[PDB]
Amino acid sequence: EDPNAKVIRELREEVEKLREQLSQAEAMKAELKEKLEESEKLIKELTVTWEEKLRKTEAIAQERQRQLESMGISLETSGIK
Amino acid sequence: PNAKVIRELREEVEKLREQLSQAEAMKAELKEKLEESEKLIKELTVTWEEKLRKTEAIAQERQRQLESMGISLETSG
Repeated sequence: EDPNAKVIRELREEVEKLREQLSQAEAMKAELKEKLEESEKLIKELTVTWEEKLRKTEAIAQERQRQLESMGISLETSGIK
Repeated sequence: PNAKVIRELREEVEKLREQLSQAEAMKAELKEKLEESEKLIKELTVTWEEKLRKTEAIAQERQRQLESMGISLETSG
């Protein structure tokens, strides 16, 4: 129990080290879950932002088409194609 | 003997190592999902920008058509 207590002690150090590393891991897991939440959130937001942008620009395109068409219509109501 | 308190200590070590291995695995998985998320934000930005570039190009083409008809209308009555 002198090179045998010396093994026991080492194993106690070992168990402690493992406890601390487990604590660390679980911490890191939580940190990552949170960062991930944040980036998924930002993805949803950016998507909404982009959708709205596209919809505006499409609205303008459509308006312009519509005017070109106004002209075409009042043009061939005069029989001209 | 009485020095078979050792056995139960390394039994404890084995339990802990396995708990740690699974945690580190879950952490690795989260790290990966996070990286995927960031890569994805970059991609979205690229594809949306491109979609918009195409849409704006069409809007503008149509604008030039209307300006061309404006010119054609002034060069009449």
